[PDB]
Amino acid sequence: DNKVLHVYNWSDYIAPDTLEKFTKETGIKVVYDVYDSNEVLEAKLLAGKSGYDVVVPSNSFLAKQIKAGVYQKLDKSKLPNWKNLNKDLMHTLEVSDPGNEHAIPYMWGTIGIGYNPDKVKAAFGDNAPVDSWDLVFKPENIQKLKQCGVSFLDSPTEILPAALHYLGYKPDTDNPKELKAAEELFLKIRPYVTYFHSSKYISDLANGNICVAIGYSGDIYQAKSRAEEAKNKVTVKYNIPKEGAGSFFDMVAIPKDAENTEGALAFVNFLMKPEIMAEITDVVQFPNGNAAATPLVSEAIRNDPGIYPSEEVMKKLYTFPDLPAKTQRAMTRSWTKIKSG
Repeated sequence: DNKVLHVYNWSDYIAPDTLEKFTKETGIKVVYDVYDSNEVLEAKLLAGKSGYDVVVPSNSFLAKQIKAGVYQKLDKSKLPNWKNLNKDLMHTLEVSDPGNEHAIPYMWGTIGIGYNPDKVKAAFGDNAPVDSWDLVFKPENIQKLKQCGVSFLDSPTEILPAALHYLGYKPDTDNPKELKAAEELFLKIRPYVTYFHSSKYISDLANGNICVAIGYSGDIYQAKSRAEEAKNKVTVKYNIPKEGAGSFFDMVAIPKDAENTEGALAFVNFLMKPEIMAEITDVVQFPNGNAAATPLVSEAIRNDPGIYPSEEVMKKLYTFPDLPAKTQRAMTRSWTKIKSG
């Protein structure tokens, strides 16, 4: 039945009327499921017959899934809105997806420091280095924050590179000694981490349950917004630290065994409509991959350096690599050890 579409996307990553408008235009109903990690999506895909027509991996995982033959090539004649994509971004994405054959950029962002300034001051003292990775990777520092709660993503492939970076190593290093050093750094700060989770931190941060979350940029902006709408006195801020940060890029793609491919292509095309993509960015506060959409984004969002960064900040951002299996395996092993008491 080409009038039903099964989508699996990140949580907190669409506008509340996006699907209603898609169905209104197309008559295609959408069953929409959400995840908060690449690993969950990855396991589904690799096992095969996932039951989804559209999924949204990060670009690091997309590159690997493409080589593994997970996705079908997009029929670009069914995607007239392709013209709206930022061509410069599409060029950089060619490394992961030669000829941009399988996917389009949905949204992207950074992994940095979300925090509650009042709670940090009370716990830390005046002038906490809230604009620096030293805030959390210096044991004496995170120790002061243990009091109001510090979270990190449950995402080894995105968090261990922050440790690597902090130690002065390349964030895409495969060197076993550097990787191990990253693990040792985390073990030192681990007693002061309240939890590792990739979505729970939005509510906790908005509600005042924690005072620092190392998380996805747009997520922290949503927490800020929820806080403001709650009128419950919680102030949330986000910094891309002075030293730089990792940047992830999420990509829409179509599993080879998609039951409906025609509808999936319709959905992908619908997402490249300028006003549709801009409305999404307004709500979830991650920049998108659509040059035609930028002008239609609210100016407080488009003009915010934590969402659309300046050229100078861009130069300090790194991407997450297509990982060799041995590195992934080492990272997984470290992450199990780190998460556990």
